[PDB]
Amino acid sequence: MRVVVIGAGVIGLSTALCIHERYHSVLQPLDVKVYADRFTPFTTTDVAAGLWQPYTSEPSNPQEANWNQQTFNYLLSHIGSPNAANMGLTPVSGYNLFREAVPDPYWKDMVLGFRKLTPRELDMFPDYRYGWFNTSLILEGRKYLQWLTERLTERGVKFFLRKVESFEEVARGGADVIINCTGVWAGVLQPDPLLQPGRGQIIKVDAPWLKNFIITHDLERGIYNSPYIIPGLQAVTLGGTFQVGNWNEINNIQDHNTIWEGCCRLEPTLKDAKIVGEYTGFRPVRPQVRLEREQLRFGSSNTEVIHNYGHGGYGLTIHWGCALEVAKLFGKVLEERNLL
Amino acid sequence: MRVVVIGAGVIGLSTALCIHERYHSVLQPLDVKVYADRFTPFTTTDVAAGLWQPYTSEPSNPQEANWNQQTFNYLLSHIGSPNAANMGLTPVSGYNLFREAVPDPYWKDMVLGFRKLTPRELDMFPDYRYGWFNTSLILEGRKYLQWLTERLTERGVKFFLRKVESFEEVARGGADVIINCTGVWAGVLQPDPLLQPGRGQIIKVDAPWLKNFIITHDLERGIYNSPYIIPGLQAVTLGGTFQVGNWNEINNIQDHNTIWEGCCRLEPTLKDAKIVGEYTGFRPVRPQVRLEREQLRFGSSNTEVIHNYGHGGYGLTIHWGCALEVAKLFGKVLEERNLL
Ligand SMILES: Cc1cc2nc3c(=O)[nH]c(=O)nc-3n(C[C@@H](O)[C@H](O)[C@@H](O)COP(=O)(O)OP(=O)(O)OC[C@H]3O[C@@H](n4cnc5c(N)ncnc54)[C@H](O)[C@@H]3O)c2cc1C
Ligand SMILES: Cc1cc2nc3c(=O)[nH]c(=O)nc-3n(C[C@@H](O)[C@H](O)[C@@H](O)COP(=O)(O)OP(=O)(O)OC[C@H]3O[C@@H](n4cnc5c(N)ncnc54)[C@H](O)[C@@H]3O)c2cc1C
Ligand SMILES: Nc1ccccc1C(=O)O
Ligand SMILES: Nc1ccccc1C(=O)O
Repeated sequence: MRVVVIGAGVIGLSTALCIHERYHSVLQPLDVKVYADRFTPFTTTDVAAGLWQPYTSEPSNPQEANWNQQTFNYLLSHIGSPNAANMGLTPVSGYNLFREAVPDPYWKDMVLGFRKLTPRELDMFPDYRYGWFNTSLILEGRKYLQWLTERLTERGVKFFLRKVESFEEVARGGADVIINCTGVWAGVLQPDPLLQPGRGQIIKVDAPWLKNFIITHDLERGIYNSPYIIPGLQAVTLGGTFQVGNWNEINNIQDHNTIWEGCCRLEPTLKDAKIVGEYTGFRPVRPQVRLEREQLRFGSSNTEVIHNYGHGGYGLTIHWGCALEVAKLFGKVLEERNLL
Repeated sequence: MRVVVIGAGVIGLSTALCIHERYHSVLQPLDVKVYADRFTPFTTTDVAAGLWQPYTSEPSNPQEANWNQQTFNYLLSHIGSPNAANMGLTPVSGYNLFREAVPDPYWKDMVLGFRKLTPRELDMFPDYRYGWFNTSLILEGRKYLQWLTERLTERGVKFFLRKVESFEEVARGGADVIINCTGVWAGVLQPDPLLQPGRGQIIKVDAPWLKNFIITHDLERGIYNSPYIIPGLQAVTLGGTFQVGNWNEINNIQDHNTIWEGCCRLEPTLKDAKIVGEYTGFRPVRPQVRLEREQLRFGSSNTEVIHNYGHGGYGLTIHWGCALEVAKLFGKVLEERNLL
């Protein structure tokens, strides 16, 4: 079987791994190749704050809730083991701050020990009068991608640096099944007017004393268009922009001041922090995650394509649920071919 | 008035500043000198793990409960301000794990968001079936000491490296009021059978990925004779020895092994951690905190002596409530001798 994954971000590699584990023993040659024009440090995943937290609003597709759940559990199960940190995994507690009372998120029972903030805790955040506290996990994009790559590589997965112009060429290449995990750039392979970029900029700072994550929410400006501080494995992410439709790939000084200025007010001690880097990435926004099979004929070429992209700003959070769903779909592909 | 404070640890310096802040505006010449033979990096306070957490056991002297409270509130008020991290302060959340069910601590309502761990949270710690989770504060001893010193220095307080062989010499030295904050060595200046050292050894390792504190409790071996992981500002403290009656100042190999092994079992990721330093210190173990006024005549001298020592393993945790008490006792002196 020749499977070609197009994409080397969290979604692409998780899907590749999940498949190899799942069918390597039943399928004779399970040729798995990864095609991508951007690898590790250059993918959107590397710009991710690295926190597990779905949107505060219910998913359009309920199945996405299950996928989020499955991902937390999968990751939680790696906590009590060495190498957990090596794969970019670590527990972290934090605050979700609001200027007004809001309803509980559907994911309240998924995270560890969720509760509302007491007035004495809210005294530490004088600009907010409502909030939640909870424990969750940090899944550092880059570290995780390096890990996956290590696991994929030793699994016999070959990686190829190349921009696919069309599924057709991959199909002509001999790919029996193509897993499309191209993120925000999916519309290029196939027009998808529902897929649009959610430009986000972040500042990575060196402020080790910061132990808890702090996410402020502005219901007026929309999700993530508010300052947040997310401590990672060894640097803190300062952020605050979510601009849908914007394709500007360059760091905007406009945003730099909003983020920095917004974060230092939240955390005055940030004044002593040292800036390590400024990044911009496009969250693959879509009303629903596109995860489905699609047949392509080409006359005696009938290639199978399984899509899995458009995970907006919850790609690290839902990654395993989607990967498992793709493996399940890949299973049907084999059953159609009587491959078991 | 000439006040001589003996001791440069958290207790000494805290008392010095509190007295100075309070009376420097009303006392005519307020001469405050701090005598000490061991300064900052070499005091027990620098070896301290840096967590604010009283004993799980009820307080002997009911008043210590209140001092612990006063201190937490004093520290908490620095949270929302810059320099909080410069004085060694930073919020931290963590677990207190038990092998058996235990009543809540008297301080359950002093810390932020106290609650018991859930079975699913306990699945992260297979060796224990009970525990609490709560948010407390980190007060890096060394940093706090440097901070206090700077404040005291710009306040006009003078520091002298000297070993006070007795109170008398100091009294004869022209000391109207002597604040005795000699910690575990107070027995030398005045025999105290109730004061015994609770030697403790710790290992400071570099493991930035650890954001939460984990403290294990084994009732059979007594307080702090069980593995604990306390993340500091920019290093983690591993520990677990509370040896009363032990006067050994050098690092024990067996103790190194008790800490390292036990901590790696609790937290497996500790394997990638680079050991930064190994230290031993003596908690001033005493059934009660000695904090009282004592009159030493010496024939015509009649020097006031206020003791403030025997804070066991909660010196950082109680420091402020005590300094405020000393400052109160000091006020009385002023009124008696009619200086105010
Ligand atoms: C500021 C910011 C913060 C965020 N923080 C979080 C967070 O803390 N939590 C969370 O869950 N989510 C977060 N995200 C969301 C985000 O990380 C996404 O969900 C993203 O990681 C989804 O992964 P992906 O594999 O779909 O995309 P990507 O990482 O972008 O990978 C896409 C891959 O496809 C390849 N590719 C594309 N087109 C082609 C082509 N034509 N030919 C060959 N190769 C191609 C690319 O090279 C790349 O390898 C954040 C995003 C941003 C930008
Ligand atoms: C491993 C360990 C972990 C601990 N962790 C915590 C923790 O996380 N939380 C917490 O609340 N506390 C902790 N402690 C408790 C501990 O730090 C004490 O409570 C301590 O700081 C009390 O402070 P002190 O000022 O009395 O003594 P010290 O800080 O030791 O200072 C005593 C001072 O007296 C001086 N002195 C003594 N005799 C003379 C003399 N005759 N002449 C001149 N000067 C003299 C000494 O030189 C020194 O300057 C821990 C202790 C240890 C060892
Ligand atoms: N997905 C996230 C989770 C937490 C904080 C920020 C983000 C973000 O989209 O930038
Ligand atoms: N007082 C403490 C608080 C937390 C961890 C250790 C200690 C200790 O005394 O060693």
